[PDB]
Amino acid sequence: QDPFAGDPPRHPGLRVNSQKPFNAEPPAELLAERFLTPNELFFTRNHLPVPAVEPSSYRLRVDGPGGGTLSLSLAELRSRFPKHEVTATLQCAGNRRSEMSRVRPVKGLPWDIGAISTARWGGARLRDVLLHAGFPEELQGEWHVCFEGLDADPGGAPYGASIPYGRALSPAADVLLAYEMNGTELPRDHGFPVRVVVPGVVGARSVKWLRRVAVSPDESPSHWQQNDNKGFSPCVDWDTVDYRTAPAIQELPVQSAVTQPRPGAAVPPGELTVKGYAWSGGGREVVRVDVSLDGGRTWKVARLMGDKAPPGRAWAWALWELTVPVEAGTELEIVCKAVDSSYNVQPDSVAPIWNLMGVLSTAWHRVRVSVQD
Amino acid sequence: QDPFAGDPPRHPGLRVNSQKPFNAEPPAELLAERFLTPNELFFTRNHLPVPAVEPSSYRLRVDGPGGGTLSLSLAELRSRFPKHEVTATLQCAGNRRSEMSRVRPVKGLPWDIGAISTARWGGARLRDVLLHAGFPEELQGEWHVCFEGLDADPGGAPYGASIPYGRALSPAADVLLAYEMNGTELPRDHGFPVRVVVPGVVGARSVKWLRRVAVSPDESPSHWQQNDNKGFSPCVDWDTVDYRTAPAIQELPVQSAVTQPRPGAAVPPGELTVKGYAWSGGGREVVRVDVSLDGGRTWKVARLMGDKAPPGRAWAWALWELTVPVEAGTELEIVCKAVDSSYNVQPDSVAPIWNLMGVLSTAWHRVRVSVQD
Ligand SMILES: Nc1nc2c(c(=O)[nH]1)N[C@H]1C(S)=C(S)[C@@H](COP(=O)(O)O)O[C@H]1N2
Ligand SMILES: Nc1nc2c(c(=O)[nH]1)N[C@H]1C(S)=C(S)[C@@H](COP(=O)(O)O)O[C@H]1N2
Ligand SMILES: [Mo]
Ligand SMILES: [Mo]
Repeated sequence: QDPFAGDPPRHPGLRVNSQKPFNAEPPAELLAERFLTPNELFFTRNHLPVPAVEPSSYRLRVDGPGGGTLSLSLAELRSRFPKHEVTATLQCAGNRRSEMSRVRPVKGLPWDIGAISTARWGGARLRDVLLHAGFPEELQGEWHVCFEGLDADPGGAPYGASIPYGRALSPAADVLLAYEMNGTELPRDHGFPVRVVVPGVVGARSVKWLRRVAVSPDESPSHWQQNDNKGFSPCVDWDTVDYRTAPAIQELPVQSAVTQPRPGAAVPPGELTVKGYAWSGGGREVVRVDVSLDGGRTWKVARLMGDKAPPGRAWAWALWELTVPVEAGTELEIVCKAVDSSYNVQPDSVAPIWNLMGVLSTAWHRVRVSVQD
Repeated sequence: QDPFAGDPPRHPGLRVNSQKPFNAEPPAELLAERFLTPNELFFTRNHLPVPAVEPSSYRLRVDGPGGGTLSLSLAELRSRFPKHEVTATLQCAGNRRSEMSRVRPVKGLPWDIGAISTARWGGARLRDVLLHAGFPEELQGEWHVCFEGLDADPGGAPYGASIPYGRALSPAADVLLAYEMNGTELPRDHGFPVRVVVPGVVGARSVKWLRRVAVSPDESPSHWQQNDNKGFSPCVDWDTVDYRTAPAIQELPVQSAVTQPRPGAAVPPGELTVKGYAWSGGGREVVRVDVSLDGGRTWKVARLMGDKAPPGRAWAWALWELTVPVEAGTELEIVCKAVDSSYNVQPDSVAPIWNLMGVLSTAWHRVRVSVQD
């Protein structure tokens, strides 16, 4: 009996890197076509079989401050708390892992530039759910909100992750228990019926198929939170790694990639429209994207599309374009790099940011194309 | 009559880049000797003559919500609000400007690696001063707290800067109206009797010789806030610059430099202790410093000294060291790079981050030395 037999069907055009469990990204030519990634193209990252959930018997378990347990149905989650909408980009820590393997092979799913997508999410504020359970605005010291998914190891251990309590309770942090995605109910692959969405934070923490929410003095003790998605020095390998030396990724650094044109393409002479995305963690706005055609020697400023968000709440990626003249029979190396609102920047090369897990791959994206005659 | 005749005397050992107005950094061999920079060595950045202030007639003007003005004496500032202490690093946007001129000359003071220092500051919380003036915890929309110094242009325009209202009112942001520095009253060069200290934010906003605090729907309209300390694309020069296209620097990106040994030094064979500082903006902790001896090809992890701060409140730099073996008659190129709590990193080279103002210089610091026989 195959544990994945009950997995949902998917859109045919996806770049699949794993069938069981299912991991896929949209083609790069469609990735940044729209500001909001259609649900069918939104990248999918699963560690386990997809839970099959009967909507009416579903209960979200929320542990209260004193040890008691609140049990919430989907209907109650919909009706008791004012629905809030947050447009937010999820990026996997493993995004662009494949460029890291080009330096030296790494463990992990070989993501290209598409382990990132954007949706308008709708649901209960996590803040409101915790206050209803009885928690105060503020706990003394460093507390965490731990989540468990309905998906578990063969031995019983569920997918688990956590965020700091401060972020959970913050109105401005926009943390949702989402049951809607781009205006329709959550797809199975994306957490039906309920997922956490943590804006400005690595995808790992946005726990799908939510079964439990608990408040703890410690972060999630799940092996996913303890052993994955941490960043190490380039000198560290599997025989020397000590998971305690690096913190769980929460906010991600500034990131950008070229979606148009594609590597190895032949483009017509005259004008070329270069397109891509840019994004940064922690609600930090993209203030600028620089684009080079000559391998990063000279730069021009891209046009940033779409609308400004409030300060500290730039949860959604900025899409960018730049139309440039191109000469017949030349070689272009197209490079992009982004600058965020704290003026963080992307580093020149991959090797100095290499790590055994292939996470945190934010060096300049480089695309080599030729111009036709 | 010389406008600077009344300026305070300074410690003899400083690397002075401007006498009038006075701008100087501590020697690099003393810069990171102590976690807390002695007041006499703390870097000094003045745009103007230093105000001469009679303590007893000094009044801080605070505009209230409705148009009225609260006037505070130094004694009242000391007695009415509970003294709070914040250890915080100030870094000038112009820090390491000189490395940028090596690519292509820039305007600005030619700072080396020392336009940064750390002190334990003591004073009134700005939060408490604003609440006492009558302001609420929260204003609707994007509001700013504008500061003016006692120092002014020959034409009358005072040094001015601002921070967002949200940061001013936040308990955790630790914004002070400081009258103490490393346990003694504020030195004249450092803002006597009162300065703003804005932790995790560029030095520009920590307004010295404070005369006025006002709340505004707009940021400071001073030419310093509008025309300086903004970051542009490397393609921008003085004939194309449009100050409206880049935001005033608030939080700074991750930064680090080698203080020991010094460029061109001859060091003994056997063991070499490399020392430096690392720091990041926005209360983001330094989670790691990587050190290279071979120009950034291979890296080792430094020891981070000193104590952990609360999450999101790492206002003070991390000092680091690494003892390595060195072979007689070899050349070393010593490189350091830091990683912060959002996993932001420093870029490889200066040219791609070059800008006409020479600000935001955070590429890897490189120090070339030789090992004796
Ligand atoms: N229950 C559960 N939640 C989960 C995962 C999972 O395997 N199980 N994967 C996580 C990781 S690592 C990522 S990157 C995001 C991806 O979400 P998406 O599939 O909606 O893009 O979901 C996170 N939430
Ligand atoms: N009134 C006033 N405040 C000021 C300045 C100034 O010229 N006048 N310089 C600013 C800048 S650009 C910097 S980097 C810091 C430096 O503070 P320090 O001299 O205590 O290091 O002060 C800031 N506050
Ligand atoms: Mo992920
Ligand atoms: Mo400055």
